[PDB]
Amino acid sequence: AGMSEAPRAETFVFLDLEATGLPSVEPEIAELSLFAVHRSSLENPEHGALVLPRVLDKLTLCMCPERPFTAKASEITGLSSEGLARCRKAGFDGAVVRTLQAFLSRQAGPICLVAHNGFDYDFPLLCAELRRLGARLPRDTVCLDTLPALRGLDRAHGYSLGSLFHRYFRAEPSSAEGDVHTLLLIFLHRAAELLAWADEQARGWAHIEPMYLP
Amino acid sequence: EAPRAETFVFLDLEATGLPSVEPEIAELSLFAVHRSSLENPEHDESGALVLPRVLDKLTLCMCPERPFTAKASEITGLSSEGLARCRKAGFDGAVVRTLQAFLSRQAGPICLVAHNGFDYDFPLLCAELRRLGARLPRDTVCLDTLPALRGLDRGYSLGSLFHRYFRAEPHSAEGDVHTLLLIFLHRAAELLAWADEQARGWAHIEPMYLP
Repeated sequence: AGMSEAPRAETFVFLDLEATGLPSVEPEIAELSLFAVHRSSLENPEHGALVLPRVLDKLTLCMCPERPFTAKASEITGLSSEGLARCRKAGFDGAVVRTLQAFLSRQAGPICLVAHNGFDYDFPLLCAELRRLGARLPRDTVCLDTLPALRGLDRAHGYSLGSLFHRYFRAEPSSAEGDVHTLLLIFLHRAAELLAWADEQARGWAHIEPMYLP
Repeated sequence: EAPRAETFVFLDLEATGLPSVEPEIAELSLFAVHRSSLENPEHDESGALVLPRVLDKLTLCMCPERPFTAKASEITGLSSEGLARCRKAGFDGAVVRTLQAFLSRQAGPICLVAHNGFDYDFPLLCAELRRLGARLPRDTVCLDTLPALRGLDRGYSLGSLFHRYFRAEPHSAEGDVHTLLLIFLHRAAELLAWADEQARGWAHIEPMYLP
């Protein structure tokens, strides 16, 4: 009875970013991974173990950031400016924006972006990078941050990808892509709850504010 | 004296049947690897081969217009019901724009690499792009690892090649590309040489069939 203003999403795009540091540094995306999943699949998880949906769109891109990585970031991401320049990856540009948009256009909309801790990091950062270029996402795309959502669902009935995974699956996880890979499994495990939360609480992408301006 | 390939784009297609039924792509996967990563395999702390850290990937699912061959649906895990249920449209402009932008992200010339590309992946890919007047960068060349390996050697499925080369495996477009890449990494210098000498230009690839 209590419908939200937020349009109901038909595709869930799980995503993760590997960046150059924390907000105070005006970090940049060095790597991004998108897993596009149709609502169907989240409503009928596959297996006797839980497995990724068979029908899945994936997009992983590497870029060379304009500014340096902090030592800790290269360390935890295995990524560095030399490595990215050696492979001739340009920085977040028009090419990247077109690939993102073409890819998103392959999804039945509206789209709900799903990132862990998205509200405080991935979303504003993605938002900053796109803003520099004036790029827009499909209208009525919405956002779900599984971190506040899962804490909410649990206070109703810690929260790093690692603990979450160990607690839900008795152990070991497996990179922007691996991180999206393990976020999806976590989601699949509380699928029914996360879907309802997204329907009732997803934030409009228009409400997301760029981490910083160019 | 033409510049050799700078990026090697490894790909695989999951389709609906053998060429005679005029198969359609249902899942396509692309791994873009810069030449320097092939020239320099990276290793595990254990010393085991690993994929290059810097890798671009694209996996797209599509619903074919015509039916799946039973065998095809079985080995691939894909079905018309499934693709339709997820609203995955057929090979269209959105697929083309996605591929072109993705490839525009790679330092060229590009060398497409597929196992059995010559008899299957290339011509099939070519047919579905042709249908839309789509084309790929004109300096794109192609490498088919089936004749290349059989060539270098003189069982050849991806599976038995993997067994023979590492011992063990992991169907899935992405899965197959992943194992093709480790396999290529295992004989990189031989295959890089083979590619520089015998890769064929994309423009001389023919559509498997017209609609």
